[PDB]
Amino acid sequence: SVKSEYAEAAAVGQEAVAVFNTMKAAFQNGDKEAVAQYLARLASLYTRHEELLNRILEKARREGNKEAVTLMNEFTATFQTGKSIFNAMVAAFKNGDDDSFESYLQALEKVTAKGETLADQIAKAL
Repeated sequence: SVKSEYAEAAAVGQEAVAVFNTMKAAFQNGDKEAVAQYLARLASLYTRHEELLNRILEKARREGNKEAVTLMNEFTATFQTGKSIFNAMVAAFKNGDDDSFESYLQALEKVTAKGETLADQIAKAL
């Protein structure tokens, strides 16, 4: 089964949600020095999670588990959307563009919330 690997990856996703939430508070309360620290931490988490998730997908394929593959592909689509928005948010922050940063923040909050729910549905199904 992929349960061990799924839980390992889910803990990384849980950290990304918590870090995102604190980063939002820092940005909207004017602590931009702190925002940069949280963006760097999120870059690590997105990198770690991407690689673990792709390995779970590949393991579900090696195990011949159609149900698992389907669910992990669905999670991947939402996960990779977030990673792309995150990359654009980092670029906006580098350029001092608060308007773009806030738009990307709102988009990422909704994508991460949807992924969080999806991750719950996957945990119940494995």
